[PDB]
Amino acid sequence: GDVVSVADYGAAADSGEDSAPAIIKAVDKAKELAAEGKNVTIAFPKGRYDIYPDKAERRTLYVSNTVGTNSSYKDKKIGILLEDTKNITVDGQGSDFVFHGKMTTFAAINSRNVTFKNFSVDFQVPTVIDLTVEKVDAGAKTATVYVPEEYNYRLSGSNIEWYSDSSPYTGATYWTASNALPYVQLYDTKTGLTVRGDVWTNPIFQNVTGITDAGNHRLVFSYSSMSDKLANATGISYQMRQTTRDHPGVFLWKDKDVTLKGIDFRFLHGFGVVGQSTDTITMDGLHFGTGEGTGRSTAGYADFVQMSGCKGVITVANSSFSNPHDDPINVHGTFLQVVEKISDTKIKVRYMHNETAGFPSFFVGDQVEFMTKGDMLPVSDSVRTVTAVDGPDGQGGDMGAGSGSLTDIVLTLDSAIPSAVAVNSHVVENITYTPEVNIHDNVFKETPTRGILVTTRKKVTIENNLFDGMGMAGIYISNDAQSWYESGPTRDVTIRGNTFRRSGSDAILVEPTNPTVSTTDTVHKNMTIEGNTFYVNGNRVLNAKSVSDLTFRDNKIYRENPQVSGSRLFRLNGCKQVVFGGNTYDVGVKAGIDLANMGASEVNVSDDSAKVGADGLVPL
Ligand SMILES: OC[C@H]1O[C@H](O)[C@H](O)[C@@H](O)[C@H]1O
Repeated sequence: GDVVSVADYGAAADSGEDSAPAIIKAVDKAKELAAEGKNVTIAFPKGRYDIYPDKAERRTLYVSNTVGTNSSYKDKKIGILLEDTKNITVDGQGSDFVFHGKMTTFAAINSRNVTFKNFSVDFQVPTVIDLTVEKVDAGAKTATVYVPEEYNYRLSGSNIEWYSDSSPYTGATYWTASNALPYVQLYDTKTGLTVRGDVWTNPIFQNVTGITDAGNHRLVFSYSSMSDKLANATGISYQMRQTTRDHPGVFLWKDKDVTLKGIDFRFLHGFGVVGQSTDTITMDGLHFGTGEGTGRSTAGYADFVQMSGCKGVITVANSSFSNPHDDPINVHGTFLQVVEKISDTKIKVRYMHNETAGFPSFFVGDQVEFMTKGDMLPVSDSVRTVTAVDGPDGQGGDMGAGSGSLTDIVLTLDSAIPSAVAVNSHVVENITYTPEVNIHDNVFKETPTRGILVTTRKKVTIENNLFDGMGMAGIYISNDAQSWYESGPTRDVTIRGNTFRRSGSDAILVEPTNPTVSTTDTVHKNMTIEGNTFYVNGNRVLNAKSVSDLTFRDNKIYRENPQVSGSRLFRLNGCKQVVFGGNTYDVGVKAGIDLANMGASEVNVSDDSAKVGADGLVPL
């Protein structure tokens, strides 16, 4: 069909003009034709574009894993919004979008078959101030601080003030701030490794007797004392930020068959790409991170890809992540916990985490399973259909009769509930919103947190990925109704092809948060782990916890660096039907296995040179 262009409504490529009123005009046009039946392709004549929040769309939104029922941060601000429509494909043709203030960069709601392709995303003054410490001198107690061009500032002797550009409609400034920001993170520009440190103490901002400008973007900080940290500080990018997920980066809440291709995510404000209930998602050729031509150290405010409680097939292909303030991909759901039995067919359940609430997670016709929090094992034959939902609607409204608070939902099940269910004792899980997952040919580098996180009972493939500098657990498969309340239990996890290296901690770490371990029945069933090359410096390759019919074959392990401590490569807590079979353990590695709440009658190293309980240190 037809191809509408932003050019005709006021989008002037390379103008520094609010292109957001024009966008909102063109998206209306785009809906009219689509609703006639067409296949609109909103196109952006190539070049820069400025998008300010002033006249952007304002929507009330409770999003997963942001700020839950906070009333300050309810009404968000999308810049490119595809609400209730179909068959639209937004093509920036390689343009560089640059947003302003604090806003959601683009969203899609109540849509089916829309696509975003081929453009850049950045912010004019980033909301995460990354200062590098270039030199320091312990003598007269001074320091040097590189602050990139992107950040605007103004000094008043002992104190420093940061601010943003102004609002072209009011002449007013979008965010002001001072000295140390609440939370801070560290990436070593030289050694290239993200060693986080006490995120509440920023040694740049301690006893600062006076700040002077050395020109050329530098800064000379005077000091009273100067502790161990501030001295060794040479070459560390202290990435200052705040810990309020006030906006999602991208929002995709109730969509069907979206695609995100070829978007350079140079910076997002607020969070990452929140998908929150969506039948299928596909994410090719994305690049999260900045470049070395830039002086920026983080393209993440926190997460990058969040897929809270989605369906169909979540796909991440041919992409790339570098230095976030949270994980790259975390696919999951959310456990709500039963806080009342209104009938043998009617229950009230509650959003038990403060950062996740507000939106509805159950839809009439859906299917819920029940779960005992103790072992995090599912109640036998508890699976049920939902017949009426009385909750919030995620826009601050009512669904059905209502629930009376954004933290509670009221469900009615097709048949009476299994009798074992008890208030505050069992959590409930929406099993219909369970995404199959395919994560292939991506690269993740220098993250401080984990690499991937996937917790779903549909098929799970993680094939031919490169993990380098994973500062924590390379891959983490949790499932947890203790603290975080992120569902759920996995059932088909295959982890082929990948290459791990320079891991700071474990590589693969399955670890439900069940406080009662069970040695008769296990939380996760079925898992295969093969084709993989691993590079270790005396670390755990696998760290199971309540897995069954687990397999660790065909892999290869080498000592990273060209008698001893350093963990045995394998640790298993409460597992069944494990097998090992045909691996390649380098000389010097501790090719052994630690059991725990578990007996060696459950391991099959008959076809393998791993040792159950011994170091098994490989010789020449
Ligand atoms: O479980 C780790 C934790 O990591 C981040 O903080 C996310 O925001 C949470 O939703 C959770 O995924």
